[PDB]
Amino acid sequence: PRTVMVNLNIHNRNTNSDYYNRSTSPWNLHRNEDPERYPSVIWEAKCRHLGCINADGNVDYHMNSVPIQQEILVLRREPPHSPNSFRLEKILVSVGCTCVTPIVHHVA
Amino acid sequence: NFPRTVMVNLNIHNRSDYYNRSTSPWNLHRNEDPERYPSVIWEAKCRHLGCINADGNVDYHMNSVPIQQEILVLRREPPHSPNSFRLEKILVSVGCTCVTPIVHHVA
Ligand SMILES: O=C(N[C@H](C(=O)Nc1ncc(CN2C[C@@H](C(F)(F)F)NC2=O)s1)C1CCC(F)(F)CC1)/C(F)=C\C1CC1
Repeated sequence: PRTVMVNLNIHNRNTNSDYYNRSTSPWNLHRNEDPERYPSVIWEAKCRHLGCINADGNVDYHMNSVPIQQEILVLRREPPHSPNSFRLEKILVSVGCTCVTPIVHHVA
Repeated sequence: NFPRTVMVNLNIHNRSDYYNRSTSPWNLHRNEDPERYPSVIWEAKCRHLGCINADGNVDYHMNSVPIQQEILVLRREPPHSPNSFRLEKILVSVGCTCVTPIVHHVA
C-alpha cells in the first residue's frame, strides 16, 4: 500500500562506546535538528583530522580519515507542519570515521 | 503534538570502496526479515581482529572495531499486516574503525 499506519511508541529491540576518541580516525558528533522531520534530531560524525593518528600519536598525512556515510530513511511531515502524516524520505548521514589509503592518480 | 498512530506514505522521496581501502576493512552481510521495513539491512563485519599497517600486514597491537549505530525499523503489527507497523529501535554495524586497545589488569 501507499499509506500505512505507524505506532510511534518505540519498542527497543535487543539494544542491550569511546570509539569516537580511541580511533586512528577520530570524530565528534554534531547535532542536526529539523522540526519538520522524525527523528527531529540526528547526530552526525565529523572527522577531527584530514590524516590518521599513527602509533607515535602524530597525524600521518599519508592516510585519510573519511566519514562512513549511510543512506537513512526519515519521516518528513506532509503536508508541512502536520503532526500525524508523513512521507518517507531518503537522506545521507555520517555515522563515524574510518582510516583509508588515498585514491591516487596523475592530473589529465 | 505527539499522536500514538500516524500515517506514512511509503513512496520514498530521495533528498565507495571504503570497506576495502580501510586499515579496519569489513564485509557486508545481508540480514533479511519479511516482517520488517526495510526488509533488507546490510551490516558490516570486520575482516580482521587487528588493523592493516603501511606494509599491508595485520598489526595485532591495534583493533578493528565495528561502529554500531541505533536505527529505527518498522515491525508489522499485528504480525503479517501489510499496512500497520510499530517503530522498533535496533543496533546495526555500519562499518569498522581502528582503535588503540583498552588495557587493564583485573582483580
Ligand atoms: O533510524 C533512522 N531511520 C530509519 C531507517 O533509516 N532504518 C533503516 N534501516 C536500514 C536501512 C538501510 N541501511 C543503513 C545501513 C545501517 F543499517 F547499518 F545503518 N545498512 C542498511 O542496510 S535505513 C527509518 C525511520 C522511519 C521509518 F519509517 F520507521 C523507516 C526506517 C533514523 F532516521 C535515524 C537514526 C540515526 C539516528
